[PDB]
Parts: sequence; C-alpha cells; structure tokens
Amino acid sequence: PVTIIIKECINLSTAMPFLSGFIQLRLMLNKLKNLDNIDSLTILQPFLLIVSTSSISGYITSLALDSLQKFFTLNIINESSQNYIGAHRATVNALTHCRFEGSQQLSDDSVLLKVVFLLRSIVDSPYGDLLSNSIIYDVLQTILSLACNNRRSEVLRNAAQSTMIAVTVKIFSKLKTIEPVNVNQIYINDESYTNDVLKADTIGTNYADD
Amino acid sequence: SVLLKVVFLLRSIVDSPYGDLLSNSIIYDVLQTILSLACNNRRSEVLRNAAQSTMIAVTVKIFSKLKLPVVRQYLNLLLSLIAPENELKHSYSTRIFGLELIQTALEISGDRLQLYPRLFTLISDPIFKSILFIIQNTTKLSLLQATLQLFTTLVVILGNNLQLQIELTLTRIFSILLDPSIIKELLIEQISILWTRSPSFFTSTFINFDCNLDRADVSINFLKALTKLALPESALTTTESVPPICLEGLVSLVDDMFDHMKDIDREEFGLKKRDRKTEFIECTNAFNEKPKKGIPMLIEKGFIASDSDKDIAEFLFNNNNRMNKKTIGLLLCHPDKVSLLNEYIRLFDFSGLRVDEAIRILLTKFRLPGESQQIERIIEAFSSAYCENQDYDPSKISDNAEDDISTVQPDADSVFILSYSIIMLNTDLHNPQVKEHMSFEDYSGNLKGCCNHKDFPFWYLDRIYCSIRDKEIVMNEKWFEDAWNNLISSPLELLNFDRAIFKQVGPSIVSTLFNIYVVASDDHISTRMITSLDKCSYISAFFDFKDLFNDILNSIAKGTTLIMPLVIPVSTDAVRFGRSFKGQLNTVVFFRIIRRNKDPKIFSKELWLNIVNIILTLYEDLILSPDIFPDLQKRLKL
Repeated sequence: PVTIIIKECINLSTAMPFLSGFIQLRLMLNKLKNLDNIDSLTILQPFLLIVSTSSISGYITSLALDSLQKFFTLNIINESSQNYIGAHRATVNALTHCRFEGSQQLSDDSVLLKVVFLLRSIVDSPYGDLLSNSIIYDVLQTILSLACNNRRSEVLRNAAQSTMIAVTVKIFSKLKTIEPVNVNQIYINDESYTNDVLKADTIGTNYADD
Repeated sequence: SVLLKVVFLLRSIVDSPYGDLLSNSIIYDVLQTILSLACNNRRSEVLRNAAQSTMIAVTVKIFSKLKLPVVRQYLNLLLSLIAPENELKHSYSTRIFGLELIQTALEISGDRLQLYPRLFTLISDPIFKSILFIIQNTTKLSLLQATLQLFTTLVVILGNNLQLQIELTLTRIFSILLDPSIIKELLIEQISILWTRSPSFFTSTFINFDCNLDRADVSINFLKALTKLALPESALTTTESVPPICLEGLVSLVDDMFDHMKDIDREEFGLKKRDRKTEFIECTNAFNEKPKKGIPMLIEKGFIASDSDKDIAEFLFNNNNRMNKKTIGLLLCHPDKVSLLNEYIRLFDFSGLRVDEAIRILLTKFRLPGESQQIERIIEAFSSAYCENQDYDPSKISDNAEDDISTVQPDADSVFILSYSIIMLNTDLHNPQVKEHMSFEDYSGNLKGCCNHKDFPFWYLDRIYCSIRDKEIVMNEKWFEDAWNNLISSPLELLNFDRAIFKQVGPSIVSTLFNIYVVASDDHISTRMITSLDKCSYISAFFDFKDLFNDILNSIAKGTTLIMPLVIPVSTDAVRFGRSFKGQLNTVVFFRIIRRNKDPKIFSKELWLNIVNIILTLYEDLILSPDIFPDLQKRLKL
C-alpha cells in the first residue's frame, strides 16, 4: 500500500521549480510502513499542483492524471486515512480548474477523456457521497461545458453525454435518502428562473461547503 | 462513436453486480474483442485511451474475484501478448499496454496468488522469460521502464517464495550496469525502490539467498557493484543523477542497520550455515587453478573419509554446478592419474540406456578438451567403460529385435570406433564453420567392416542420426536456453546473522564513503556524508574490526589538516582551520568518537602516536587551555 505512492513518483519525476514537492515526498515516504499520520491532503498535493497549473506542458499533466487514475482504482486512500474527505474535496476542486497548453505528442482532446473518466469514477464511487455542493456543481458545469462545445471532437462529446447520463443516477438517487424539509406549509415562489447560466469553457488551450 | 458506446456498455455491465453472474467462458469472448480494440492503432487515439481505461477497470473487476478458467485463459492471453515469440506481429504500444496491465493485475491481488498452483506454474516459467529477455534485447526506453516497473513489483510483493527465479534475472542487470547511455540511468533509478520499500532487504537476502548452499551470492555482489558506481569516475559512463541514487542506497543501508542498533547490550553478545560455506567457496578457487595442490587441502577440511581415488572420484561425481568444468576436464586430461581415469567412469550406469543419451549426458559433465594427444586416453575410456557395465550374453545376438540395446555385444574396438565417429557429428553438422555439407551415407559407409570386421546395425545408426539431427544449430556463449537455463524442469539473532557482512564487505564500504567526501564541495552533501561515517564508526565499536576502527579515524585525522610569525591565537595552522569548513566539521565528530569509545585496548600504536599530536600541536598554537587537571594542581598547591 505504501509502495504505490513512491512508485510512479519514479515515473512522474522523469520530466526533464514545480517538481520540488516530489523529491520532498520521496524523502518523506521512505520510512513509514503504512499510511497512518501522514496528513493525506499533502501526499496528493504535488499532483494537484501539477494538474491545476496552466503554464506547464500537457504531457506531464497526462502522466500525472494517469497516475491519479491508477491511485484511485487501487483504492489506496482507505477510510482510515486521516482527513481523506479533505483530500477528495481538494482533488475534485483542482480537477474542475484544469488548464492545458499546446503539445505535439498526443492531443489535449485525447486526455480530456481521462479527466471525464476520473470524475465519473469519483462521483459514482461511495467516496463521492462525502463531497460538498459547490465542487459537484463546478464538476457538472465543467462536464456540461465539455458536452456543449463544438470545437472538440464529437467522440469526446459522446463521452460527455455518457458520463452526464451516468451522473444523473448518482445525484438523484440521494433524493430517496433525503427527507422532505419544512412541514408542508404553503409556498410562494420568489426565486429566479434565469439567474444562473452555462459556464464558459476553461479546460483547453489558449451554505455551499457543507 | 458506436465503438465508444459499446465499450461503455461493456464496462457498465461487467462492473455491475450482475456482471459477476456472467458465465466463466463468455468473459474471454468479450475480452478478445475489447482488447483488440486497444491493440489496434488505426482507430482514433482517444478511443484507444478509453480502451486503456476500461481495460484497467475490468482488470480490477475480474482479478478481485480471485478470493476460474477465465483467469487461466487471461494469463495465457497476456503471455502471448508480452512474450517475444509474437514480437513480429505485435507493436510496441500493445506490448507495453499489456505490460502495465499485467503489472496492475498482479499488484492488486499478488499476495493470494501463492496458494493456487496453476497460475503460479503459468507465471514462473513462461512469463518470467519475457521480463528476462526484454532487458538485453531492447532499445526503446519506455518498454524497458515498463518491464522494470513489473519486475520491481514482483520483487517487492512476491519475492518471498518466488526465490530461485530471482537469481538469473538479478545478476543480468549488473551485466548491463556494472559493465547504452540512458539505459544505465533508467536501471539505477528504477532499482532504488527495491531496496527502499522493503525495510531490511539486504539482511533478508543474506538470510535466504546467500547462506543457502544452492543459491549464489547477490547481496555482496550488489554492494560491490554499488560501491564501484559511487565514485565520480563512473560519471564518465553515466549521468550526474546516478551517484545520488547510489549514495542514497548506501546511506539507507547504514541507517537501517543503525535503526536495528537502538538498544542491545555489548556483554550480552559474548554462523551455523556460512561456517561450512567459507571453506566451501574457498576450495573452488584452488580447483579453479592448477588444482594438484588443492586435493590434499580438500581432505583436511573434514569433507571426505580418506584419500583413496574412489572418494575423490565420487566427490567430483556428485557436484555439477560448483566446479569449473574446463578445469576439471584438464585435471582429467592429465596422464599421471590413470587410476582415477579408470575408476571414476566405472561408477556410471549404462543399464538400459543408449549411447546417444550417454554422450548427451557426458558432454555436460565437461567441456570437450581442445588438446591433441591428451584426449586420446579419455576418448577411448569412453568406449572401454561399456564392456563390463552391460553384462555379455553371446547366445542372444540377432537383428530381429528392432530398437534393442541387448542385441549388440561390441568388443573394445567396436565401441572405440563408435565413440570416435559419434564425436565428429557435432563438428560436421551443427558447427557452421564447415561450409561444405557432408552427406551421412558416406559417413555410414566409412564404418564398413567395423562391428568385428562386419557392419553395425544400420537401423541403430539411422535412429541415432534421427535423434541427433533434432538440435541443428545455425549462424559459444550463453545464447539463451529453451529449458529456461534452469533446473526447474528437472533481535539478537539477526545481529548475529549479519555479523558476517562487515568481515566480507566493510573495507570496500569505508573506501566508498571516502574519496567523495573530499571531492564534494557542497555543504549539504558533506554533512550527511560525515554523519554516515560517524554511523559506521559507532557500528565498528560493538564488533572488534581493529583494522577498520583504526583506519577510519586515521583517515579523519589526516583529513582535519592539522598534521608567518604568530602573535588572540593567530598561527600558521589556525587560519587553515578557519577557512576550511571541512576541517571544522571533522574535529567535532572525531573527538565525539574518542568521547563515546568504550574499550581502551582497541586503539593501535600509530593511532596513539597520532592523537598525542593534534592536542600537542593545538597546545603549540596556544589554543586549548593548559590546566586540564586543576584538581591535581590544587592538591599539589602548585
């Protein structure tokens, strides 16, 4: 379990500054034997800083995002890990603010699907139930922006449609567990219909926190 | 888009709980298609990335159930994917994708794989061939990275029982490392996790790998490679990042052995396997030499009952992997041990065995000697041994029985010419230097009138030729082996155990510690370097190691640089102290060693001559105060 964090820190260290957290982590990770009191927000923080930052190239972001997918799919972040809900809040919040830069190898359109798949895995998993309203709203805004935009390829749009039809199930299934508020008193509508609007695209080349 | 849709439907149906109720044959029919989607390159790249993600997910789902024919067929499919037999048809991308796939599949549930035998049989012989073969025969960096990814996972999770197969792989890395420019950097960078993760990997290796008789020595070899890699001269054949990894390995080793050192009593201390292994590995060097003087040396070690030729002949008989074969062949070639020549081959058994299998077995016993006249006696005893082993029945000789050994009753000349003719087949056919191909019919006709002035049974020679033709060679060092190059087909206690590490390796380690501290200019590396040297100095005190515990402080004393007119205490050899940070740093740790030392007798004569200096010269440059014992001064009223 402790292996898989230092492991792939080998892989993502190979990027020849912004990488200093990785060698700091490698010095931190040698003698633990387990994930007990390591402040689990910090152990994912260098990856979050890599994916959130816009200046650096896209290839390192692709490698980091694949590493993050491999992180979650193992289920290394156990429930017993300290402050895990904060870590998942941080990684979703950093995911929704993703940025990109032009690159010759691969394509940004190729690796946006990794963001979509990782978001789908995050929300669909039980871990997604311990998320706040603002970050999930930002996630839905980002996915809807990806779906609506015509600049990207139609296959990625189809992936966006698929994950949205997937995530309606998860968001509305909690509607069964929740109980009705108030005492069924008479209600007068006084809220707007068009106060909100579709957020403009940002991932590409160029009573809420409860 | 329809391919993406069917992939999403497959992921949803297989990840669902109802996916567990799919049949244990249809999953393979699924997997062939949805993995061929990943392998195919002409499709869009985003579709391939979707294929990689959903293969990772379905691999999690299928291998989580292992806690059943589907996984067997699956490992067969990955074996066909990764292994180099099908390298021509498959591309780099599909191969590496399968490689990280099997890495994930083993890593998720590798602990439980020991119990079930069929998967382990499929993972030992054919799978490990792939990761062994890729290291010598690759150029692209990503594939080597992925293979070392998988190999490090095997060592870190499944290194306990998967024991012998660690040997042949692990040596070969040094053959490419100790002996390509970026490949060495990749190897060193990816191997460090091996020592880092497992907490006491070197001690565990010395426990199971070294002191066991059958296995060779790797940990001592590992340190002997690393210490050579430590010096900056290795930067002429490696990148600047390589020495930091090796220094991290060495400092981690000494820090782990110091973390083992927290609370043990020295008086409480005052091997049961390696004690044999010492003289056992010593006698091979005498046998890998002019070995006449080593034979009476062997008897003195309480190994053999008596100096009779039967006992030494039996001794050379049993062991096959130990003695160097060419040296034993040359020993057998000498003409002054003809008694040993007669009696050693007597203990062979040719009952119910053919001559072809006899020669096939016997060529493995020694390399065929390249001498002209010395082989004439052995290639003759080859024939002469066979007369008494097979009991003679002259009244039961006939050609009616086909594929029969009892029918032939050759004399000495018959088996002599048979053996002399059989040896020529490998040079005639298998060797490539003979460009003119010789027909076998002329070779058989050459043997006219040989079976006691008569022809040998032609069916016998025909079957022997049919046997030997099966191993034709085209175009010798090890060019790999179809049979795996292995015979698989055929707190006080731990300190006591690793007591023997330093007596083998320690001088090399302290030499490694020095010669980089001097050249290194940076403060941060140097303070850690000298702290490591302090750790070795403490470790020397528990044990005896007089040479090490003398030489290390002698080197430090020479390194402190203490051995115009003066006036505050200015001196010719005080400004050198102030200007040199290193001179400041060695004195404090040196006098710390002198402080916490326990035994008085351990120091030597010339060290004592050294430490009367330092303090005398510091007096002579008026640095330290003179009244070191004011109590005796007050007692004398002086």
